[PDB]
Amino acid sequence: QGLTEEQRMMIRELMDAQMKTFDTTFSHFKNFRLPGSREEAAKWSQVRKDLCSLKVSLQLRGEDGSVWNYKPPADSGGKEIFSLLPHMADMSTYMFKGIISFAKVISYFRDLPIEDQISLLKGAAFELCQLRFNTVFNAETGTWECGRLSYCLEDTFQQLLLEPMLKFHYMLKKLQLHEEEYVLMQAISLFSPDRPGVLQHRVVDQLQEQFAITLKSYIECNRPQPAHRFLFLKIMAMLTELRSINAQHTQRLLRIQDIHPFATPLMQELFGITSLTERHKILHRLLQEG
Ligand SMILES: CCOP(=O)(OCC)C(=Cc1cc(C(C)(C)C)c(O)c(C(C)(C)C)c1)P(=O)(OCC)OCC
Repeated sequence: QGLTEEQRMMIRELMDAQMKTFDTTFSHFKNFRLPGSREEAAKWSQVRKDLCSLKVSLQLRGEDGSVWNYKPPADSGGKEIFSLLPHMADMSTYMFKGIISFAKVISYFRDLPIEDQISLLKGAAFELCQLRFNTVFNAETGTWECGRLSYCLEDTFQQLLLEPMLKFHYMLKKLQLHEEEYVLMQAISLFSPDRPGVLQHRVVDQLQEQFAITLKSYIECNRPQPAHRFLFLKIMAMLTELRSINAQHTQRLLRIQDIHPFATPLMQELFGITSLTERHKILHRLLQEG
């Protein structure tokens, strides 16, 4: 090990939260939906760009051994480019509920004021959701293996690595991180002091730095040097790149939502779709429960 006692216990708590709130087999993801003027033309034309490189087919395995596969329609210029968004809204909403439950287990997060707990969740939800997706992603077949469900990227590796979120998943997977390293990335992402609407900048910054040092010292003392000499800094680089991709994808959601509303109420709150506690009643209730 080689970490202080505060540090070994800090990981213990994160790992615990991860264990209690991450459904790696997706056993409990049920009841989800499946497919069955000049100003506005530029809006639709930008949504096509927003959606075209994020297309997956869907595989769904049945208890009996049957397989249902779904290939999405090719872009014919109409509403058909939205066929998977209701299913994704349910998958992402299921994921965020787990992220919220993740944060509340953590003493340092729980000790923060409700309004700051909200702001931290609004800024980190996509990021922590995508870090969790990374651990079920298979880079050899381009597939997120989510228990009975599978999402495969449709062939069209050099054109894929153009979309920043897809390059991220490949780069991150290549690093071969430990469970403990993934969960530490989550904390560092969660306790970001310069999220919109955070009040206790000083406190959150102190907590983040405390988590980064634990990740830095975890790597020093659990990896053969100087092979992984810069793994910590690589991870920090990808956290920063992940903060940027979050913003881009949040703006994508809003453009799509503008012309084809589909976001769940929890998503509406998380991403600013229309008092910080009074404008986020679902989050507040989700945070005030046990
Ligand atoms: C705020 C961001 O929205 P969002 O959370 O939820 C939308 C319903 C988000 C969800 C998402 C993104 C990806 C990419 C980007 C890695 C391809 C996925 O592979 C997956 C699955 C479920 C297939 C694992 C889900 P979006 O980035 O990608 C849609 C595939 O949606 C933004 C428009």
